[PDB]
Amino acid sequence: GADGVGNASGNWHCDSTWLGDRVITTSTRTWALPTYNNHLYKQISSETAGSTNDNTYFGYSTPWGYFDFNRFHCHFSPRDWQRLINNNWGFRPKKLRFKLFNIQVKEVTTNDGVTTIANNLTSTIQVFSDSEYQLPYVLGSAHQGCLPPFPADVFMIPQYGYLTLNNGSQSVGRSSFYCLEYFPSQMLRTGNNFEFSYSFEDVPFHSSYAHSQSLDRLMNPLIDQYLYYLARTQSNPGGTAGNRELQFYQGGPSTMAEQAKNWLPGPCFRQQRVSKTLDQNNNSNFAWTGATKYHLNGRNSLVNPGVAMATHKDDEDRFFPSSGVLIFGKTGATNKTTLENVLMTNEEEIRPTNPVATEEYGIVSSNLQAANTAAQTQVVNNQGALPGMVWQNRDVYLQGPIWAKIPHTDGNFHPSPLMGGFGLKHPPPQILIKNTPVPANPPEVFTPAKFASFITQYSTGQVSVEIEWELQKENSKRWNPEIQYTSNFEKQTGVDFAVDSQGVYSEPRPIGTRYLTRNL
Amino acid sequence: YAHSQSLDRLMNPLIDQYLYYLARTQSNPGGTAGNRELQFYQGGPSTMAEQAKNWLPGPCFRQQRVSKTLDQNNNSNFAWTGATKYHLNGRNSLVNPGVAMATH
Amino acid sequence: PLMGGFGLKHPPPQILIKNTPVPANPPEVFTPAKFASFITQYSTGQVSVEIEWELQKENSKRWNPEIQYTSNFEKQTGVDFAVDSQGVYSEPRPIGTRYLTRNL
Repeated sequence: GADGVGNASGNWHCDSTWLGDRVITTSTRTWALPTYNNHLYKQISSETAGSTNDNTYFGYSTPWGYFDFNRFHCHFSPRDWQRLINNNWGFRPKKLRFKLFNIQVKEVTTNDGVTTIANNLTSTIQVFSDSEYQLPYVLGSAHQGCLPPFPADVFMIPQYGYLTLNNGSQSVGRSSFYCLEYFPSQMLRTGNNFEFSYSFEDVPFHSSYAHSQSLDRLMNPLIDQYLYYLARTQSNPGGTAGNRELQFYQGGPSTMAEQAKNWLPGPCFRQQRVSKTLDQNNNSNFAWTGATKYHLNGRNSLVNPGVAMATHKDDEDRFFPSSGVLIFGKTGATNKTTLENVLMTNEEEIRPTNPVATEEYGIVSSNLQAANTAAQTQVVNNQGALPGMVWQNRDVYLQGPIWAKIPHTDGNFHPSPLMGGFGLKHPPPQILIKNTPVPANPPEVFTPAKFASFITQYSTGQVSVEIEWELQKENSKRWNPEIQYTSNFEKQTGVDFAVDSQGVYSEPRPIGTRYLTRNL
Repeated sequence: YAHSQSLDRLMNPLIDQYLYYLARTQSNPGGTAGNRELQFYQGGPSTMAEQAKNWLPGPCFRQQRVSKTLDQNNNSNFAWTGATKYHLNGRNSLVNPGVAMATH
Repeated sequence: PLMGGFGLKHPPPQILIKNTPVPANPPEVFTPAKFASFITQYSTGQVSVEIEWELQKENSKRWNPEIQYTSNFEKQTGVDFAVDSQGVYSEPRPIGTRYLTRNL
């Protein structure tokens, strides 16, 4: 930064600019940063609370905080989100610009029950972004602490901490320890400000479209194929006795199912089906026991949300995959709630290309039939990738994560975040912030020991983030109208996506991007 | 290089997710009778296993486990019989070493 | 405007002003909830506004005198459009613009 105490270090700019094929969404917020761990790096482990072999962990908690803006509703208003999803077949991020400014560091003293807060003008904060991706990257794990959806809210910066390898609650030899004061970081007083600019690597557009066709129906309904299939292994029964014969027909309008096809549905990893009407569910706890989960190094980790698959079948609304959806809270919901409080997203738009998450991929022959032996088949619950598969990624939601970091590995298959958004090798850097320690008066005779005695203080200020988004226009020749995301129209006690009488902003429903349709 | 983290642990241990998962399909038993209910929690420091994740472990093609202490192995010859092997044109070819997977 | 004055398609813009929130000390362990706890504060200052007005002169050939807006002339306990003993400014009457006359 440049000037001194009585000069503001940056303006409030929160806006959205729709120009041509791009949109630039700027958002500004006010934040508050406490002092974490009394300026201490501490190791954390599951030893303190026994938990279970699956939940064991080992790691470190740091005094540093961090800035999270990895949810769309940070950058989008409900109206701006509506322009996007109604008018466009896809979008991707292009550029990023981050700013801290108008920094204030308060000192707080407690005497005789009365708490006093005063400006400390000479105290600093430390801020650095990790550009080289050297620290553990905890973004993209869909935690709390992101900038709020509503510009008028004030949010508290979350604490930074990370996990590493472990054996039980202990640490193995490969466990890493990172000191974050071992990086260069800019130190800022009230006149100083912080900024950096970032540029997204090239990624495919998100698909904001739903298919208007299905794989199995891509044919011409009027015309008959020139390819035979095997219709019958017996002669047409007259009610007397079946006689062995091989009969071949041509796929045609009459029978589409038997007709030949070039393509196959996407892969599935199956999951249990749960009903929203309680009396239709089994009486037992199958949530963890009957769960679909993957086994890694003796740990069973639930598969959530998992491979993208349609949530329910054509006519069945009430069923949902046990682990196979994203679930959001309604406003004023605790960390433990019932079905009425949650907001539950479903992918019904991927039914054309994708299996239903709660049902089989297909069925496959298990044996070699003969004259005495009868044909047997087995059900395919899980299927990996086969040549000729097509699928869709999970949808992105106004409340959902924007990106996640692709791990650094020898290989990956079609990397995309299974929660949603844009897989990135070099995602937006983590921004880390801390209150610099201010010692309380030292003893006046030299002792080597650690101080532990500090002035309790916190800092506040504003942060603005600006992302440039690229749009993919809708080319469709469809005659009839599209589906659109609309407002309620009929009267109601309060406006959706607006504050109530008490001042509490709320988002009544999740909103996905897939409305406009295109051919498959 | 060896990784210093695991896929399942990539999260932030200090902070709680905004995503619910389905914790229980019955009401918390008092020792009387279970009652049907759906209960959703948030993945957090307490339960990492149930917490939502972006990624999955690599593919596997499974294989039999043999112990270096002879008395812990079964008494039989399972080396070829209990082997993991692929079938190509009527030939059974042992899968060696196979898809990369942690040994133990 | 049926109350009076100048109808404007693009009137003078609304100027909007607010005190930026200053949070009170946060709890030191992370909670997502809205703060609601702020430092009570207010701001003061000066504002100046300058308008340029255009005038239309009186061309009349009328022989006799016009009506004019005049002061009281006779003595009274206090001056009109001036403060009283207690310091309270007051406007004793409304004053319109229509005095000078012209032909119809």
